[PDB]
Amino acid sequence: EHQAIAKMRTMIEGFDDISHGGLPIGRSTLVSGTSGTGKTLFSIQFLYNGIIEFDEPGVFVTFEETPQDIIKNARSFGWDLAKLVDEGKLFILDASPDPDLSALIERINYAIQKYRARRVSIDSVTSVFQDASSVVRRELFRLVARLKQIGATTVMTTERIEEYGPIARYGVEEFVSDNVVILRNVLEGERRRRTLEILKLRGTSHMKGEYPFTITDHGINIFPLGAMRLTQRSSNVRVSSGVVRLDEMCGGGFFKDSIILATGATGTGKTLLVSRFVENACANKERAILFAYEESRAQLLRNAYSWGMDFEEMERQNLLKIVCAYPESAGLEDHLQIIKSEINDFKPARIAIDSLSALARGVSNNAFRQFVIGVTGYAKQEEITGLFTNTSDQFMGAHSITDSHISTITDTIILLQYVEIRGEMSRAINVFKMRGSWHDKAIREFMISDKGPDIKDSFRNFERIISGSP
Amino acid sequence: IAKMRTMIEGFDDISHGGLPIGRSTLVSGTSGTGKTLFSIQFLYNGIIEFDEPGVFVTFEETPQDIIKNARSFGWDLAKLVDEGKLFILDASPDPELSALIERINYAIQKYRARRVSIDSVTSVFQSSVVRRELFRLVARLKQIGATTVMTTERIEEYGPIARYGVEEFVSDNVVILRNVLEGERRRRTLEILKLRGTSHMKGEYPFTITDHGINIFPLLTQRSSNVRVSSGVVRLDEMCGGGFFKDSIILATGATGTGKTLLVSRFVENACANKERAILFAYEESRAQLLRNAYSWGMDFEEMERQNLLKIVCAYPESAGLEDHLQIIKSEINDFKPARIAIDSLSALARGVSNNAFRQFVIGVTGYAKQEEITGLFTNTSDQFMGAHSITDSHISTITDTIILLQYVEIRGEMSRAINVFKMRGSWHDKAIREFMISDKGPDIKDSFRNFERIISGSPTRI
Amino acid sequence: EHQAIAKMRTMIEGFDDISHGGLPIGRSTLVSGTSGTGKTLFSIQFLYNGIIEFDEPGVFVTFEETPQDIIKNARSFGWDLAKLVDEGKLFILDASPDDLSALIERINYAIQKYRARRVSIDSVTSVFQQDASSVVRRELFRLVARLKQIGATTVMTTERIEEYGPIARYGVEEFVSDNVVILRNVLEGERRRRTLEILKLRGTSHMKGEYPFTITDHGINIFPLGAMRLTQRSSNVRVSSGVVRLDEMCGGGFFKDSIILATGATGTGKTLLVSRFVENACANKERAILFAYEESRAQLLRNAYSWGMDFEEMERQNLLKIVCAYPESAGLEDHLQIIKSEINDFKPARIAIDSLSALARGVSNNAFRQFVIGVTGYAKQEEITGLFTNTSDQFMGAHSITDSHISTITDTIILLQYVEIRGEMSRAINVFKMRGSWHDKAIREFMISDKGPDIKDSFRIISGSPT
Ligand SMILES: Nc1ncnc2c1ncn2[C@@H]1O[C@H](COP(=O)(O)OP(=O)(O)OP(=O)(O)O)[C@@H](O)[C@H]1O
Ligand SMILES: Nc1ncnc2c1ncn2[C@@H]1O[C@H](COP(=O)(O)OP(=O)(O)OP(=O)(O)O)[C@@H](O)[C@H]1O
Ligand SMILES: Nc1ncnc2c1ncn2[C@@H]1O[C@H](COP(=O)(O)OP(=O)(O)OP(=O)(O)O)[C@@H](O)[C@H]1O
Ligand SMILES: Nc1ncnc2c1ncn2[C@@H]1O[C@H](COP(=O)(O)OP(=O)(O)OP(=O)(O)O)[C@@H](O)[C@H]1O
Ligand SMILES: Nc1ncnc2c1ncn2[C@@H]1O[C@H](COP(=O)(O)OP(=O)(O)OP(=O)(O)O)[C@@H](O)[C@H]1O
Ligand SMILES: Nc1ncnc2c1ncn2[C@@H]1O[C@H](COP(=O)(O)OP(=O)(O)OP(=O)(O)O)[C@@H](O)[C@H]1O
Ligand SMILES: [Mg+2]
Ligand SMILES: [Mg+2]
Ligand SMILES: [Mg+2]
Ligand SMILES: [Mg+2]
Ligand SMILES: [Mg+2]
Ligand SMILES: [Mg+2]
Repeated sequence: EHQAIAKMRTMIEGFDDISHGGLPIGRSTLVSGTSGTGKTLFSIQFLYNGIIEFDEPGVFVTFEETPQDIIKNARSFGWDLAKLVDEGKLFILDASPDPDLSALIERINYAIQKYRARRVSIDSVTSVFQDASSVVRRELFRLVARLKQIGATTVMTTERIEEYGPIARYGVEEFVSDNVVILRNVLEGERRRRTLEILKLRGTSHMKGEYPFTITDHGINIFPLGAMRLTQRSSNVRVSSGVVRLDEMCGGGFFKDSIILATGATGTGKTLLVSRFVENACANKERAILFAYEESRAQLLRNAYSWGMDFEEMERQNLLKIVCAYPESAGLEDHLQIIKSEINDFKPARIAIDSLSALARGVSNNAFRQFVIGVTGYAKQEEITGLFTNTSDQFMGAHSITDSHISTITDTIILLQYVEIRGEMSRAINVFKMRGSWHDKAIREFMISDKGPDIKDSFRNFERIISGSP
Repeated sequence: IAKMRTMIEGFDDISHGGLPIGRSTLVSGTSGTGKTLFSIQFLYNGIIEFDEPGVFVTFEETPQDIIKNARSFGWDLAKLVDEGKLFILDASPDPELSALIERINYAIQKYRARRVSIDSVTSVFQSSVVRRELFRLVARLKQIGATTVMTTERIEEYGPIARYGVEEFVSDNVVILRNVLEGERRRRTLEILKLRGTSHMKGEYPFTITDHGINIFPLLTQRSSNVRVSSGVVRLDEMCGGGFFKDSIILATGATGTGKTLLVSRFVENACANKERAILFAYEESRAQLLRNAYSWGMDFEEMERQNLLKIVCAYPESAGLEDHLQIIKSEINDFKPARIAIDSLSALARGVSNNAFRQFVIGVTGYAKQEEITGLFTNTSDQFMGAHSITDSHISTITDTIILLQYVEIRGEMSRAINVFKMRGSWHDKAIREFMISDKGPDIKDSFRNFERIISGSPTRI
Repeated sequence: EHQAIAKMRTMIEGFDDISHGGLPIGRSTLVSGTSGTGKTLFSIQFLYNGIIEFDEPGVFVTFEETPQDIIKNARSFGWDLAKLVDEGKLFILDASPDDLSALIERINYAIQKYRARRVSIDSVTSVFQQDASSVVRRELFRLVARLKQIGATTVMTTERIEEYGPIARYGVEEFVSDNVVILRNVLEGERRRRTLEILKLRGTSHMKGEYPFTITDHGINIFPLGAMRLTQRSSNVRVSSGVVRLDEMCGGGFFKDSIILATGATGTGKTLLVSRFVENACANKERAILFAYEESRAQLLRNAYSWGMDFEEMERQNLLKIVCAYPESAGLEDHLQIIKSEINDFKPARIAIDSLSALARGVSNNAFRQFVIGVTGYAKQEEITGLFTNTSDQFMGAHSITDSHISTITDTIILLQYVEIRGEMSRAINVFKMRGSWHDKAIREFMISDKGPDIKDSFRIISGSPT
């Protein structure tokens, strides 16, 4: 026309959706972060993807690492650079020391037009000036300007010392570059959280703020929070809960494309509903994943066997997959990526998390919510009926279903609670709510035996039941 | 002191007329705050409104770059630059002081302009040395009689205003653009620190960068009548005594699964049939689940949308900041012109934000549906079912005109619901807790809860 | 303390009370500020007030701003420096670059040339932006000492980078001078609160801490929220509330010199009690102001009529004035300013605020209390019956009267509450107390209709769910 900026798709999982296309063409993009944020990896993926996807020859300019180390390091992510160097599709410009700007611009311009390279990656300019906050501005501006005329899209790596200090080392590089990306490795308590951020994109629009990401065997995996987004398919289909009495209490089964949440005090029978729930899928030749977060695979099996359920059988048949882990063993972003990886490989019909309350421990209520949105959102988009557990910190203290306030993110709510009746400790199941279906509104009493849960009749001749002592 | 209007949506209000004429205005901020976009909107608007010539001095960027990025919003920087209306004086050093001021005055005259935009004065000095040099620039510029905009750069978001700590004391007018990190979410605000010799609005104001450039949001002149509209529930209309006032803010509150998302359905529909337009801003449920559920209750949102008498939005509250959300609801109410508006829910947009930020949001939204005579039903889920003592956890009860209380009542091992009209500003309403049930048709309010005491607690004791 | 130091009257609203007389005579005063805090506007209002109210000739020394702009700016408030200069009463001794002993010589020349008593320099910093801590200290000393010898009460302006960092830009000026004032512009979560403080007055006493102030069309307006009075002036004169049945429970209406507070949950009748309180004023031929922060003039008059009250007419008689505002527009300091200014241009018999709770939203508990003591102490100091409203965050089980703890600053409390009676939400009014009068120590029923309140017969109704 023109009426915008043409972008260059990076092919990095999530980055194209945040930048709304990729990296502005011909312009230089600054990618600064602390040590081990994924700067070197970002610039490599930028080139590797450009060649493997579009045959856009790339140039990589290293200052510390050796060309042989750049290739051996890239080996972990399972991509062969030595094969691309030989094909004349990738060239590693070794501008490193050994046991001024003019000389470099030359070599970079020599290798660009030699390989018809459309993509370039410098890592990391900073190490070069290692002077004066003014000198770095001029020397940097010179490089950025000289690279602009060539019409080559560059990715400049910059080092940092603080997670929230100045954007770049000298507090100047940010204004020189047209596009700025910040890679963070923030420390919560003792867990590291990876966040990528597009600060500015001179010309075009983008998504603002930090976005969680992970470094896996596939490289950088970003997760656009609300991209995009609240547009998952919803069917009026029904699925069994594993309990006939609960099937009826919910208007004849659960609901394919729904999030179920069983809440209650400790030992109310949450892991039972989960056991019967996962076993039902396997009694229909359907796959199911049970994400255990508070019981060993050995205990779940022995407890399920006392309820008349053979988890080992469903496992030998490859219908049931148990994934146990410590919530504190990793970050909430890692758990999400782990879960998403499991659903893609195993491709199950039902999912269960025992429990959500355990993942919400020693974490911000905001970080936990963004997690529940990711798990529930991903499950709804794939029409994977998910059942989430939640333990009440309080026993016989009503108020709110959850202390995390995830009631509005759930579609169905099964409320389990203790009830002191005649110096005994009875239990009461209840379908608090069910979106898109009629549901039983009775506070039914249920028992637990070797034959699972026997849902009996409600307490008609009782007031103040919800109090836990009527 | 006379001020020339900028036409930057909201800035003229905060500045009370615009920018002090014949005086330099400093605009400092961090990277990607809008310092450069601010200066371009200054010359552009000043022209495409008043044909007032304008000059632009660059130090890092290239004229080709300015014109290139100048598009994005669809600004003919090409024609204007060539039409003789605008001129871009380069000044960047070759890749491989007094002359500047001389090249500038010659430019101001050679084009006959009263709007200049320097950017950036920091790129240069690369602060006792910057104090004098910056003094001379701003000084000689006051004589030329030009209203300047000098862009500066900052490192910290709440630290110094400029780089060296003088730029502010040299300039007469200071504006601060910010990009504060609101826990993973970015909130850009504009504040006028000082306007020598004139009054302005103190403090920071939230703004957003969009296709129409910048849209700053400043902040009780409304207007109401006695005209009443339906709620979709014939009875609920009887409990309110004719229904809801055309120009009013309604609030349905209760625990989860009480029937607030239902009422929102009937409310949006009472407009669909009446041949009126209704917008639904959903933040909890997906379009698909709503429609499916919308149908499981009778109403057919699929058809109501085809007749162009309804607009379902759908968005994550965590997708953007409160400011961004407000700008959507707004830019969405002006490109549809609806009679009433529904929000499901307020508790959703309150999540992961400060009570202060949320309140500033609920006011701005409400402060709109009013200055536009639009019916506004807002939903709110109480994170306390049974034994709750408050209409809202965010305390927004004294910002709404009507309130619908939905609560759970345990009547002998039975989870029963109870609707009520807690209040109704400037009307009679039924002041009794009515038991209601939900079917495949919608709500059905029955007799009250007589023969029971302490219904409020949620576990009453029959008399 | 036998003989105290003679102080120069500033005539800057509130400053003379904080300083205990004004600026010590013969000594220079440092006014450190953070850019746009009001360092210049203070140095001008200092000379101006001297020239206009004491014939005290003034000399304003500029180091950056042109004498033109200095004057051009003053017109903003309605001052005419151009005139006061043509008379040789004031002199803008320009010193803006295109030393040391030069400026001093020029100074003493003007002081004696104009017999000037007040001097103001703005600023002794941009003069150094063209040094080292060791230099400025001795440089700043040479200036002060010389002025102390001339015997001219000076006001030297200084710049600050941080709001709570060093006093001056070098950490020296704070000690060279005898008197130090700190003008702050602190960011209180998006809203700006400017406060004045006297860090030290060598040889005399003063009020310590920060004092909130505003910059308006009448210059700097400080509020010494601390010591003033509490001498007051009260009477046994009664005032009707416009309900009749309430005036009875109050022992014959409210006291003319008293603070009335109407507390209750939302939709209780706090706004209705204000209407009835206002109509009574327009009937007794008395001017009344209404500060509505929740509803707009439109919604008020419309809601007022529904209660059989012509708010539209009451104003058509220049007897009622509705001041609709937003608590989120400005800060408390800015509200207290608009409220006072409003009372001084109308001089009403009674004012009603709807509501205190709306103004206590997003502000600290101490900043609010300060504001309440402000409007309360002011409404009382002018013998004006003030009625304040306060919404309760919770209903049925309210532990206390107010969540902000404002009850002990009120004299009369009108407690409103919801009462559940057999699946029916009923209302109950009560006079919780009355400073120096008998009141109906009983919670009575209460209904609202086309008219207004109708206090029915009396009746644990406190829990909101009686038995
Ligand atoms: N196969 C892999 N699986 C998971 N993580 C990996 C894998 N390979 C590398 N990593 C992680 O990626 C990081 C390497 O990122 P990269 O070298 O790009 O960081 P950087 O920001 O450039 O660091 P520096 O500035 O110190 O050079 C390591 O910290 C390592 O934990
Ligand atoms: N074979 C059995 N016979 C009878 N009751 C049993 C049997 N097995 C388990 N239970 C009961 O079930 C309870 C445990 O059920 P479950 O593990 O589902 O509880 P939960 O809600 O998941 O608790 P937690 O959150 O502590 O893990 C025990 O407290 C016990 O009362
Ligand atoms: N068409 C568009 N729609 C929405 N947002 C846009 C559009 N074009 C640009 N933007 C955003 O507006 C911002 C304006 O950047 P601007 O050049 O004003 O920053 P700056 O403060 O000058 O930065 P620096 O200090 O580094 O020069 C960009 O960062 C970009 O994110
Ligand atoms: N007529 C007016 N009415 C209301 N407010 C005004 C008026 N004129 C100026 N102001 C306000 O008062 C301020 C004036 O303060 P002043 O110019 O004294 O700042 P300062 O502390 O001297 O700043 P600097 O250190 O940069 O010189 C302006 O920022 C403006 O907000
Ligand atoms: N077809 C139906 N028949 C009977 N009951 C139904 C039917 N559809 C829905 N319901 C009931 O009505 C409720 C609908 O909840 P709704 O979404 O209206 O309320 P909400 O408080 O807004 O919910 P949430 O907190 O999830 O946003 C469910 O709890 C369910 O029990
Ligand atoms: N014309 C009328 N006829 C009967 N009852 C009415 C009428 N107008 C209002 N009401 C009742 O009185 C209430 C109005 O009282 P008022 O406006 O003083 O409440 P409030 O305590 O100020 O509440 P808020 O602080 O939420 O505005 C309404 O909620 C309604 O119940
Ligand atoms: Mg690296
Ligand atoms: Mg368990
Ligand atoms: Mg710029
Ligand atoms: Mg809902
Ligand atoms: Mg000044
Ligand atoms: Mg009211």
